[PDB]
Amino acid sequence: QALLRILKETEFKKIKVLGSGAFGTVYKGLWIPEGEKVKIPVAIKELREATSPKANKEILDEAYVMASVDNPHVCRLLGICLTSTVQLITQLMPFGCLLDYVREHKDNIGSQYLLNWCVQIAKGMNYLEDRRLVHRDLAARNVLVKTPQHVKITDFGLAKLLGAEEKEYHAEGGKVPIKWMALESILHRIYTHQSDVWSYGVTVWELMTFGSKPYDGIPASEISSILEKGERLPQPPICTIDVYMIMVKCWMIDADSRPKFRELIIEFSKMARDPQRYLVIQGDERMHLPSPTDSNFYRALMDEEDMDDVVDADEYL
Ligand SMILES: CS(=O)(=O)CCNC(=O)C1=Cc2c(ncnc2Nc2ccc(Oc3cccc(C(F)(F)F)c3)c(Cl)c2)NCC1
Repeated sequence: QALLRILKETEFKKIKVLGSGAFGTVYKGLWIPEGEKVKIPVAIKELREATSPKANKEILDEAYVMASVDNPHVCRLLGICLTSTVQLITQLMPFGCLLDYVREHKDNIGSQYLLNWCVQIAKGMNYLEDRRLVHRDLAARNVLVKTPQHVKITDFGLAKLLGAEEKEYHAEGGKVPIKWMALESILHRIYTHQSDVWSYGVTVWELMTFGSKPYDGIPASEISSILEKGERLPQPPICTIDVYMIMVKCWMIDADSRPKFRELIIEFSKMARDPQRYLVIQGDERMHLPSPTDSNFYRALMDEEDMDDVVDADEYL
């Protein structure tokens, strides 16, 4: 009945690889709670190791905060398994990430959906700020689709868990998502809720460009000098200046001057009330989102025979 379940290796199975990232590698899997008689679809993240790793109790302590979160727009940790590696277990979101979703469905996404996503992301980030948990890796890749009209943030607090605020991580070959990072994070490893704001601006940009790569082609080693010269991501073609100004504010050098998440919830909520005033999308009025389960991503994950007879984590808990 633990908030953070300590799962035995025998309790869960990695079924297929999803992909790798800076902080680790994710798998589709099944969780079979020990005494019970159900199979629950889970994502399983196995982390990158360190030469001088943290003690288990310290890892458990940070993971507890990740399991403690209770908000509609934030994913929560269901379990953890410590061995020679750290493995994190969470409810599988089979519609996939919002980044893949905008890239796939560009021609059917209207202004209402895009603005509603921005609100939802800002609400989840405001909830993390209430929990005093800096995300440190907000990006469109770390926003997951529950339904086309409901998205959730994941992967918060991992950069802290892995020691990316200290020099040792970086000296030992560790990498961080530079093209999403506030300038003060790049230069001095400062991470606050206001550095998350910057990464929020980048996320919104990714959304409004239907999943373009920020500073595409520009080497990561050149990013700090580019930012220092005042250069920023360009206005997305669909955005009025009112919307781009918000993104621009999120990337001010003075972190204290950037909008707050509580402010962004209000501003994007006002825009979502009159979406066609703020985003200019051809055919906006006549745009229909495909049935969520008819998406390629969902079928690709769930139709496998290994996924025999399963119960959604929401229905089980
Ligand atoms: C570009 S790619 O190909 O590399 C993308 C690779 N990933 C994918 O395709 C997908 C992954 C995917 C998913 N459902 C559910 N979680 C997922 N990932 C994921 C992400 C992070 C995780 O660790 C946490 C770390 C800290 C907090 C939390 C917590 F939970 F508290 F928020 C979780 C864990 Cl365990 C899983 N569904 C499919 C989409």
